[PDB]
Amino acid sequence: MKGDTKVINYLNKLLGNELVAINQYFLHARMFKNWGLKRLNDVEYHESIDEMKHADRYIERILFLEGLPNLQDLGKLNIGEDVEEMLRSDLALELDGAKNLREAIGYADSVHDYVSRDMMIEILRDEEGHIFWLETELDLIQKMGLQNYLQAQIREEG
Amino acid sequence: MKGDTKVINYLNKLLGNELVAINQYFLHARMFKNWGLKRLNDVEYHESIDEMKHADRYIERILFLEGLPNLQDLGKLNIGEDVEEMLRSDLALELDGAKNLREAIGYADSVHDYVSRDMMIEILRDEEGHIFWLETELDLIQKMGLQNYLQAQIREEG
Amino acid sequence: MKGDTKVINYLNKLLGNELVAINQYFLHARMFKNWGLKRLNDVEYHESIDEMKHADRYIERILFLEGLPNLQDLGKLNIGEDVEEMLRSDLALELDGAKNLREAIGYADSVHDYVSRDMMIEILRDEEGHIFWLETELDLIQKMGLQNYLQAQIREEG
Amino acid sequence: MKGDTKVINYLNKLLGNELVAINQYFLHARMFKNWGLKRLNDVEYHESIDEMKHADRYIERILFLEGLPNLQDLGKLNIGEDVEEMLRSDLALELDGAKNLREAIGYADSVHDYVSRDMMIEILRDEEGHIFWLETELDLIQKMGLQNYLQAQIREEG
Amino acid sequence: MKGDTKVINYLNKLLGNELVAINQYFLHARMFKNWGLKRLNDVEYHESIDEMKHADRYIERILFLEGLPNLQDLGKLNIGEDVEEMLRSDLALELDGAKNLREAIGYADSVHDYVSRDMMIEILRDEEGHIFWLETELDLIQKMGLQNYLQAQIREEG
Amino acid sequence: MKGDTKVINYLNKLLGNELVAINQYFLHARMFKNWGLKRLNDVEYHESIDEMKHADRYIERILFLEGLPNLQDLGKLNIGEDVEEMLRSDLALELDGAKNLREAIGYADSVHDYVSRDMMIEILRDEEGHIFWLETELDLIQKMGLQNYLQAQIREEG
Amino acid sequence: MKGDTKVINYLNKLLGNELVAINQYFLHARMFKNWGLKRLNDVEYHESIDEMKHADRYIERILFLEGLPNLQDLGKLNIGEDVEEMLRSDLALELDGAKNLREAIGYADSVHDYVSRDMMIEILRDEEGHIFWLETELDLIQKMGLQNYLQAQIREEG
Repeated sequence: MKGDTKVINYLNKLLGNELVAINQYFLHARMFKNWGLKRLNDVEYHESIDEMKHADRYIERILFLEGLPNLQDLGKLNIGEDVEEMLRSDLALELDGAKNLREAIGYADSVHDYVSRDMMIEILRDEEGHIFWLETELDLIQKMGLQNYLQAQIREEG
Repeated sequence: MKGDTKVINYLNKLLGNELVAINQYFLHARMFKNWGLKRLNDVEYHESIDEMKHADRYIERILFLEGLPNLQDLGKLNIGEDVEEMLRSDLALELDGAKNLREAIGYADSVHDYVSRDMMIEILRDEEGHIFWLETELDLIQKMGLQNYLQAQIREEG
Repeated sequence: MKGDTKVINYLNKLLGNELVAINQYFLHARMFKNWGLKRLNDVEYHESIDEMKHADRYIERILFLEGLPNLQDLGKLNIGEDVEEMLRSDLALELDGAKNLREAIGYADSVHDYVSRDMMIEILRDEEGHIFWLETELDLIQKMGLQNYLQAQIREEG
Repeated sequence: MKGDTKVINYLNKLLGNELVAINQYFLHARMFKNWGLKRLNDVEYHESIDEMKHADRYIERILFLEGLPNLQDLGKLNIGEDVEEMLRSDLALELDGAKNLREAIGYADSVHDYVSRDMMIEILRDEEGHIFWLETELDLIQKMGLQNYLQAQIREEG
Repeated sequence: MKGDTKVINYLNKLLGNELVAINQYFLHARMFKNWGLKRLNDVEYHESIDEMKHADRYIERILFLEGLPNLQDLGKLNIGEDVEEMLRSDLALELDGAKNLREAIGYADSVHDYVSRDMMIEILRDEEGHIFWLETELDLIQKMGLQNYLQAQIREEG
Repeated sequence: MKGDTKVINYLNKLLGNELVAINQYFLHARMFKNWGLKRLNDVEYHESIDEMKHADRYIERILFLEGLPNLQDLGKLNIGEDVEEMLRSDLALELDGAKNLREAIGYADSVHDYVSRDMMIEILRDEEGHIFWLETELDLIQKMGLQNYLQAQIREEG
Repeated sequence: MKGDTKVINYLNKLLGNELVAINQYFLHARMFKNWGLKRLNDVEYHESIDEMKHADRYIERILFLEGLPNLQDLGKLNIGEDVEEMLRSDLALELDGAKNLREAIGYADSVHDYVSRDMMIEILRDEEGHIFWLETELDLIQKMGLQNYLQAQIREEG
C-alpha cells in the first residue's frame, strides 16, 4: 500500500536511530559483562534486543508502505569507557531519539497515517521507560557512590 | 444504632488522621519508587494501603453509629525532600496519631463503647508496629551511613 | 526527564479530580453498604479503587517529568443523601472530569507529549465506561421504580 | 448441480428475510444492552447469530444449485422504540417469515427438491421456537407488569 | 452521554461500510468454499466475522452517544466472478473504507472525542492488515500463476 | 588476558562480516515476509539471529583479549530485488566470509590461540551448513521452475 | 596403543601442573571458608575439582598411550596470605599452565596426535574461563574496594 514519501523518510531515519542503539547497547552490555557487572549486562542486553524489535517494526512498516529500508548507513556510536560515561551516552542517544520520534509522530498525524503514528507512540512509550531507568541509575551512582554502585551490579537481579 | 456523639467526633478526627497519612505515604512511596528505592516504595505503599483499611473501618463504624463521615477536610501533609526527612515526617505523623488514638480509646471506654474501643486498639497496635519499623530504619541510616542505606533499598525484600 | 510545565499543571489538576472522586466514591460505597445495597457497594467501591489507580498514574507521571504532585488541596465533595442523588452526583463529577481530560489530551498533543496523552486517553476510556454505567442505573431507577431498583441491589452480582 | 429456478428464487427470498432479521435482531440486542437489560441482550444477540446461520445455509444451498445469492437487496427493518414494541416487531417478522417458509417447503416438495425442503423444515422448527419465546415474553410483560419485567432482565440468565 | 452529532454521522457512515463488507466477504467466502478453495473460504469468512465485530463496536458507540444506528441502508456490493476479481473488489472496498476512517479519525480528534478516535484507529490498524493480505495474495497470483495459486488454496492452512 | 594483536584484528574483521550479514539477512527476511514467502522469511530470519550469535562470540572474545570491538564500520550490503538474486547475494557473502575465516583460523593456530581457533571453526561449520542450504535452494529454483519454487514457500515448514 | 614419547612427556608435565593447582586451589578454598568468604570458597573449591578432572584425563590418556603417569613429583605451591594475594597467585599459576598447554598442543599437532591435542584444547578452554574469572575478581577488588569486595563474598551466589 503506497505510503506517504516523507513518512517513509521519517521511518528510515528512526530505523537509523535504532541501528545505532542496537550496536551501542550490545557493546556496552558485553563491556559490562566483561567487567563482571552481571546486572547491567542483563538490562543493557535486553535494551539492545528491544531496539531490534523496534527496528523490525520500522522495517516491516516501510516495506508495507512500499519504501526501501535503509540498513546500510550507520550513524555515529558513542561508546563510553567507564560505567557512568556509558550510561550517560545511552541517555543522550535516547533523548535525541525521542526528539526525532516526536517530530515523526506529529507529521504522521498531519498526513493521516494514524497506523504509523500509533506504532511510533508505542515505541516512544518504550523509550521513555528506558530514559527513566537511565536517569535513576545515574542518580544512584551519585547517591550511593561508585564503589557501592558497582558492588550492586555483580549479581543478577531476578 | 445511634452512637455516642463524642465517640463519633473522635472517629472523624481519627479518620482525618488516616486521610492525611494515606496521601503522605502514597506520595512518599512513589517518590521512593522514582528514585529507584524499590524496597522503600514497597513498604511505604503498603503502609498507605493499611491506612486506607483503617479509614474504611472508621467510615463503616461512623455510618453504623449513624454519624456523618467527614472526608472533606484534609489536614496538613508534610512531604519530605530526602529519604531521612520523609521517614522522620512519617514518624512524627504516627506519633501524633497515636496520641489521638490513646485519647479516643480512653473516652470510648468511659461511655461503654467497647466495640469502638476494641477496633481502635487493633489500629493502635498496627501503628506501633509502623513506629517500630520507622525508628529502626532511621537508626540504620545513622549506623551504616546513608550511602550503604540507599544501596540496601534498591532491590525488593522478599 | 524535564516535562512541559503546563502539561504538569494539567496532570496536577486531573490528579486533584481523582482525589475528589476517590473520597466521594468511597463514602458513597460504604453508605450503600450500610443500607444493605450490596451490589451498589461492590461497584462503587471498585470505582473508588479504579480512581486510586488513575491517581497513581498521574503521580508517577508527574514525578517522572520532575514536577511536584499536589495531594494537599482537596476539591469539593458532593455527597448525596439517597441513592439517586448520589449516583447523579457521581455522574456530574465524571462529566466535569471528562471535560478537563479532553482539554489536557488536546494540549499534550500540541506540545508533543504523546506518552502523557496516551495515558490520559486510556483513563478517559475508563471514565466513559463509568459514565455509561451511571446513566444506565439512573434510567433503570426511573423505568422499574425505586422499590424494584433497591430490591435489585441487595444481593451481590458475581 | 443445476437446481429448480423457482426453488432458487424461494431460497433468495428466504435469504432476504434472514438478512432483515439479522440486522433487526442485532440492533434490538444492543439497544437492550445499552439499556442495561442483559438477559434480553443475550437472547436477542443469539437470535441474530442463529439467523446468520440460516442465511449461511441458504447461501451455500443456492451456490450448490448454481444460482446467485442476493445479499444486495435489504428489506424494511422495523426497529421498535421500547421493549414491548421491539419484541412485537420481532414477532411480526417471524410470523411473516414462517408464512414464506411454509410456501417454499410446499413448492420444494412439489418439484422433488427434498433436500432443500428438509433444510427449510429444520429452519422453520427453529423459528417456531423463537415465536414461542416471543409470545411468552410478551405475555409476561402484561402479567407481571413492565416494571417487574424490566427488573427481571438486568441480570444474565445462566 | 450525548455525543457530537457529526461524529455520530461518521460512525453511521463507517457502520455502513462495514455492512457492505460483511455481506461481500461472506458471499465471496462461500463462493470460494463452493469452488473447493478451502483456505480462501477460511480467511474470507473470518474477515466477514471481523467486520461484524467492527460493526458491533460502531453500533454500541453510537447508542452510547445517543444516536440512531442505521442498519437499513445498504451500499453497493461488488461481487466478483473469479478469484482475482473478487480479491481486487475486496481490496478496493478496504481502500475506500480506510479513506473514510482517516477522515473520521481527524474529525473526532478536532472535537475531542478521543475514545471514538481510539476505537477507529484500532479498526484502521485491522483494515491495513487485511489490505496487506490482499495485496500479497494478488501478487502471488501473478508470481506463481493462477493454476499453482488455486492448487495452494484447496487445503486448510493450519 | 592480553591477546595477540593480529588475532584481535582478525576477530574485528570477522565481526565486520557478521554485522553485514546480520543486516543483509534481516532485510532479506522481511522482504520475503512482505512477499508472503513465509518459509523463506523463517529461515532467513533465523540465519540473521545465528549471525548475531556469532557476532556476540567475537565481541566477547575481543573484550576478553583486551581489544576494542568495532561495531562502527559497516561494510557494503548487497540487497537483491528478487528471490534468486537475494539468495545468490547471501551465497556470495557466505563464500567471502568463509575465506576470511580460513585465513584467521590458520593465523590463530600459528600464534597458539587455540581457543580463538576452536571458536572460529565452530562458526565456519555453521556457515558451510548455510552455504549448503543456499546452494540447494538455488538449484531447486532451476529444477522446479520459479513458479513452483515460490509456491513451495508460502507455508511455514515445521 | 603406544604413543609418542615426547607427547607423553608433555602430558606428564601438564599433569604435574594440575597436581600443583589441585592442592593450591583446595587450600585457598578452605582458607576462604575459614574466613567466612562462602562465595569464594564455593568457586575455589569447584576449580580444585575441575583440575582433578583435568588430571584424570591426563592420567587415563598417559596409560592408554602406555606411558607412566607421574604423581610423585609435586611442584612448588604459592599459598597467599590474603585474598588478593591468593587470587593473583592462582592467576600466575593459570598463565604458566596455559603457556605449557599451548606448547604441548602445538607439538601434538606436529606428530599427528590429534586426539591428545583435542583433549588439551578443551582443557585450555576451561583454563581461559578460569583466567577470565580471576581477572574479573581482581579488577573488582580495586574498583569497589576491599571492604565492599569482602562483603560481597560472605553469602553463596546461587
